[PDB]
Amino acid sequence: PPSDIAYAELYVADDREASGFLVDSLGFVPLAVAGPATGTHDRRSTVLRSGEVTLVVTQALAPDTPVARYVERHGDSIADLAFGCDDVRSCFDRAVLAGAEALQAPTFATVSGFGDIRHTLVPALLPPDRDWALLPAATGRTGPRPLLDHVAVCLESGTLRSTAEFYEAAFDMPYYSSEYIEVGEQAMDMIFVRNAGGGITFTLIEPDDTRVPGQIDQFLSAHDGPGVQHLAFLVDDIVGSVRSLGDRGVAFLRTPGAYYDLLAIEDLRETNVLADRDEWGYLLQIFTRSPYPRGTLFYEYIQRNGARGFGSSNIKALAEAVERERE
Ligand SMILES: O=C(O)[C@H](O)c1ccccc1
Ligand SMILES: [Co+2]
Repeated sequence: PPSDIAYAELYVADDREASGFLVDSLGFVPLAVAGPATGTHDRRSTVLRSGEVTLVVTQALAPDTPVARYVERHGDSIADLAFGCDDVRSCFDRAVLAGAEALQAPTFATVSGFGDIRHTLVPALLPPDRDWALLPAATGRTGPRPLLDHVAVCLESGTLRSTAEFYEAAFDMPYYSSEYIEVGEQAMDMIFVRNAGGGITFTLIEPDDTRVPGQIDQFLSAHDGPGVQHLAFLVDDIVGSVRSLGDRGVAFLRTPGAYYDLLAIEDLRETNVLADRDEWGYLLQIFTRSPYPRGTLFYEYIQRNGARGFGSSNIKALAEAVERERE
């Protein structure tokens, strides 16, 4: 089965705006591009990289193409979470066996997943379905950080268990941990799934329909269905990163000073970074505001100092920061 996430592909209405924020604010570097001059007539795509995180930003160049249809439905959104496989044929078979729809058969392959996401399957390197014109930066060595810590996915009520069962069977990503999180009168249920290697961690999040609609329901109506709510990037110095990023225009969600009174500490306070711990050490986390029109996808920065999993105290204070922002 898949060892790692190869890349995430963002479908967008305006790649100037979307890639501009990822490059000029977050610091991603363009590596390669595809478009009419490389034989890809219906869209322009750009591969961006930072450390080991690869994002592909893709914009339709004609109305009523699949990309254009996707973006009209969902807004700017992740449409593809690509898996790197030691043996693609084997990954594809195991996935179809588990009930994954065959969206394109091994010509590299594409299977379905939660909501209308795609999972392109690729050798564990740029996407294999299009031909790429390289930038000079593509020919140079990349840092080991940042790396993609986990992907958070919003699911419709009553689909959490069967989504998790699918990911266990299709991709060998079994249960890792679960949390039930309450904010005000709303709540959400989540399961973290993770493969044996630890290369792939998803947060599967469903809203609790026995409580009052909240931020997960809002995500689902804005995005118009299940989708990726956030990508989290693992960094060595989240305080430093949040300082430089803040300088390049990045808006992070704020936490009240109250939280810091309870809880180095002056550094976290200043940066609105959240701290929690597991049996093996601490983790620091922060969310950015969504930079997209519908207020859906956003980014997370995480630093692990020994922590292997996730802390229920950070999850709650993150979800509180999103609600303060939502209002
Ligand atoms: O970062 C995490 O622990 C996790 O993906 C998460 C999901 C939903 C709200 C807050 C946090
Ligand atoms: Co997260």
